[PDB]
Amino acid sequence: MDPDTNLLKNVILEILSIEPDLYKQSSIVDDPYKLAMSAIRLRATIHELNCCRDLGIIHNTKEISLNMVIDRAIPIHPTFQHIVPDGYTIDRANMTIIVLEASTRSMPSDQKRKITSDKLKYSGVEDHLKHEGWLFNIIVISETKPRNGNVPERLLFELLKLSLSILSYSDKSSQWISEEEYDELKRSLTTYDFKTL
Amino acid sequence: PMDPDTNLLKNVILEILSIEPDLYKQSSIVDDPYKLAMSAIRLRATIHELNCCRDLGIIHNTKEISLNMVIDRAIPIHPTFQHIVPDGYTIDRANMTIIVLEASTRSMPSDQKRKITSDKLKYSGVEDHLKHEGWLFNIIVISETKPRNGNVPERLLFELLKLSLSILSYSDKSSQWISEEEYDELKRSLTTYDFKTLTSEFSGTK
Amino acid sequence: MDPDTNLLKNVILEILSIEPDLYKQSSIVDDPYKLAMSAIRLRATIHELNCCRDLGIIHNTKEISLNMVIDRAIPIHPTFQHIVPDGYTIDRANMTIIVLEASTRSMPSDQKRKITSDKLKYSGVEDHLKHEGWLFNIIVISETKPRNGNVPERLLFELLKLSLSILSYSDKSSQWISEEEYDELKRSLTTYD
Amino acid sequence: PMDPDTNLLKNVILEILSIEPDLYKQSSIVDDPYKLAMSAIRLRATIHELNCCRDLGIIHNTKEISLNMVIDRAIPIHPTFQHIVPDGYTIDRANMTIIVLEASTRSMPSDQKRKITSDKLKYSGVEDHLKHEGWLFNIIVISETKPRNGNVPERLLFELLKLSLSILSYSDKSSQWISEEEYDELKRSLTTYDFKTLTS
Repeated sequence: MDPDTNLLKNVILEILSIEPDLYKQSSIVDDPYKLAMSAIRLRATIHELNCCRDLGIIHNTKEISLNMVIDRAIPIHPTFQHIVPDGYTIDRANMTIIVLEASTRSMPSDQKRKITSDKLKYSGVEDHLKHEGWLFNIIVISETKPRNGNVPERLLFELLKLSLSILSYSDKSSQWISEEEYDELKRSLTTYDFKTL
Repeated sequence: PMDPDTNLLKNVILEILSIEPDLYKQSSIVDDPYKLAMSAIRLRATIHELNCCRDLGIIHNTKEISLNMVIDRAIPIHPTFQHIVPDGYTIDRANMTIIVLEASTRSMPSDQKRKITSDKLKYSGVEDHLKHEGWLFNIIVISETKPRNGNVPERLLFELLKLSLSILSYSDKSSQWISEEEYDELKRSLTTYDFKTLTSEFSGTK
Repeated sequence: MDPDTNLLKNVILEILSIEPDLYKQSSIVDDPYKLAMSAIRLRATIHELNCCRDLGIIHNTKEISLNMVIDRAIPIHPTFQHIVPDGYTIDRANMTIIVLEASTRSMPSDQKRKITSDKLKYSGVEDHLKHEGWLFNIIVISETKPRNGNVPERLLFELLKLSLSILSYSDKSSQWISEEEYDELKRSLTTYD
Repeated sequence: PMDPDTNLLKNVILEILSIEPDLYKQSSIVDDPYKLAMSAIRLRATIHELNCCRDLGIIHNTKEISLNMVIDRAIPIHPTFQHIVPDGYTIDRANMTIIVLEASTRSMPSDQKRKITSDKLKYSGVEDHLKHEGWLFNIIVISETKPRNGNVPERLLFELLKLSLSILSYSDKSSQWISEEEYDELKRSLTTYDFKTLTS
């Protein structure tokens, strides 16, 4: 297992030199399992960050809630359901609030189910902001691969490959990762579109 | 200048994770003061979640499976629900019952009420669907003034809060790491501890 | 010194996440020498715990003596030599007592000498218990490496490697560890495969 | 609930280690009441050993070398002995004499006699073997009602005992940390504590 964590550590460190904002969530620990899980979260966080850049919105790394987003646009409003969006912006000029939900899923049928589950969180919110005089655009993205942006795809591939390598090697991985998440990542690796890499 | 507080907070976190090692997989110990402060704040919340789960006899959801995945483990065929990640859950197939837990700390009772309302509102419609299938779906929502400490000494929960706030209060550059609301909530939480705890020297383990 | 001790602290936490009962003897202090000595004791304790698991007996972390063990089985008995076994069990239904002495030594010749010294502690005890119709089974284990059980060997190696690195760093170590134990640990590390 | 006891016991141990810094290597200060209570109880026994060794002019065996190792240092060749770790030792090479010390505390004289017997019995055969190799072997065995406190005020030793027992008496979670037999021995020492030496 020794070569895999050492390379994964260097992969993570190289990604941070390209996108230093990811330092807030990264880890370079020696524990191979903890390092693998942080690489998996980093993969998802890279996708979010690049979706936020492409949309010109704030990456919600401080994890403020939908209620707190709306607070910065309309101080008085009913208490909505608890939601933490991946990204948001408040356009005071245009009286518009944008929220983003971004994910990766290897198969199109899972992307559609993920998109649905994410959209369902927001029931009723647009109606309330409709009445209270604001535009509320919910953007929901679920794509086959994480958007790499400035990060070479080679590095995102190695996040996936090395983490699964670490996690497949042993029994005790099941304390760290659900069968669902492991299966989704393994499918993304086995069906990886290598044409781009 | 932040080094003494940062070195002490590392020792607090190390001691807590020695006492309750189930938390190790959800935590982290780094030398960066702001990153360490945020890990301490997350650990405070995770300790609360853990002990609420223990007190209720349910699973602490550290793998962060969603509501849809919980229901998959009870009823293979079901419509897609909203995306929710509960703090804890259990599936009692004997009693055809699912329990989900939402746990939080909020220092002021009016904030506790709004938090409880926001958390329970995530689950709109779910109970009806499960009762339609003959199942019980019990949503337990707890919001308390202080974190439940369980086996962790309360002084260490306190030090997570005081040392992280001391680090974050040195320069408002920490605003990039923590929101105004969370920072203010933690400041309010600090004022609910007694004067002796707030002012006494703490030296950690030796 | 801080790279080694920072790593050693996280090695200790990882081990505790797998075997939480080792918290009774663990340390995560900042003093590198105290931390290294604690990691050396943890190494031996892991071996004890896993030997106890393999034998199905109680790891004696409360350090009850042989006289105390026999008091629990046979209330009236002559005073025996003071011994604290690494593990024990009392099977009252079958009138059987088991005690364990577990250790590591790098050289097979030193394993045999260690086994002999641990066995010799118990002279006369089995004869007294057998005279009352009890069995008294003394299990003595001295192996090249700690039994790691559920703990990855990686972590047991790091306990040894990082502790010795800290301790070889200065003759400050002389206040913390005897030449005999340091030499034996250095043997275990230099011959570690 | 255990917080006042824990806070005070932490400071008691800190004060003791200020007085006898050598104890720092052997002791621990933590914030967990149970682990701190066991540290305090172990420290109480270690203070007794330290002062017995000092009072007799012998080495406190803090690195826990075995009897075989002690004899290895004095005599090149010898049979493997039983494993023993004395509380203290001294090798007087010029007078070809080895001294070992076993020190303990027990509340009752009858238990002191039994403990003395159990410690002496560890050493069966050793004196005779060493006589054959030209060496004198003296075994000193001490079991007293209170720990010898030396530089440490007895009030601090009393607090080690009282506060650790207060913590451990609270609940059954203590059964993970201490045997019933050791708890009873310590509680006996507290209930029959002779306060006349605390007055003086």
